[PDB]
Amino acid sequence: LYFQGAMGKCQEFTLIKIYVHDYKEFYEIYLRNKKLENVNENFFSQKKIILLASTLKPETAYGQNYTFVNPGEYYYVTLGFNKQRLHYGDKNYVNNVMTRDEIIDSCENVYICSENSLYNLAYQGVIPMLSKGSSPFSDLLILMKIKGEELVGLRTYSNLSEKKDLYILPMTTIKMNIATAIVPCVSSDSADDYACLQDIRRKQAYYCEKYNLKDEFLHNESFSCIQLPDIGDNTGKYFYEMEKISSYKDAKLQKVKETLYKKQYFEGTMTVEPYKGMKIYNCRKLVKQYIIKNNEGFLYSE
Repeated sequence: LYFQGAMGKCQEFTLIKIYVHDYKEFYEIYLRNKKLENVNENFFSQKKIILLASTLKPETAYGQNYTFVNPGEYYYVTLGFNKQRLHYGDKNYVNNVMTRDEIIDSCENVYICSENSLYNLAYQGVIPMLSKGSSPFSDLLILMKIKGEELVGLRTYSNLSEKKDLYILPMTTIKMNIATAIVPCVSSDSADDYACLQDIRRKQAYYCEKYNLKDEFLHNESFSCIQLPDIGDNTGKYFYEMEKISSYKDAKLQKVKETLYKKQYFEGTMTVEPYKGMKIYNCRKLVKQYIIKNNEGFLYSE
């Protein structure tokens, strides 16, 4: 199993907070998908609504121009904490067992993420577990369950990106059994991200009828965070062209990504301050320290 060209098995993921810009645009989606009580407009106004995006390349987050979900598959909406809460108590694992009401008080953030991640997130203290004190079995508080389709086109930002008008775009090759299954799009420094964007632009028309997207939302710049020795920056682009990729489904792409991930990791250098000219492995660590220190994300293992 691979993620962004690397073996998923081996590393910590970095989860980055991708904020919804307008809670009403999210609330609309909630009302429509309710059809298929105190969870009001007023509830979503008092909470930050966050997609937990997963990445093994947090050094490229400056270059985030979109955010990818799988449109065919289901995502889960829950309540969790702003910083990891490491209550142990009676148990050896982390467990913030709360009632429906206690959860609604203590959780300032509405998180959106894959089914795969939930129990992992709960055991790493990011979300509470639900209880009425009458079952030994675990439970989570799920506000809703929606297909990634429904999220597409939502205006979103991160606090690490250069630009703040990032949109949710559809990627069908996202794997629902790898971390949160929401991934930053960085089309400058990822061949897979560049290829997905090209397809979507190449079919402006199709994607705009099927989803809630507009032509004008589909041309955001992605600042290129990584240089290679003789290639220069914009490596996502350069390897897409040199390996004649025609589609983000091209079966050939899986190995391009792997070749790119490694070449960046050992031979690449950083293009942004305060990391200019640094090696990826040194910068990556600094960015994760920054992300954790400012509560813009979480460390995540599964």
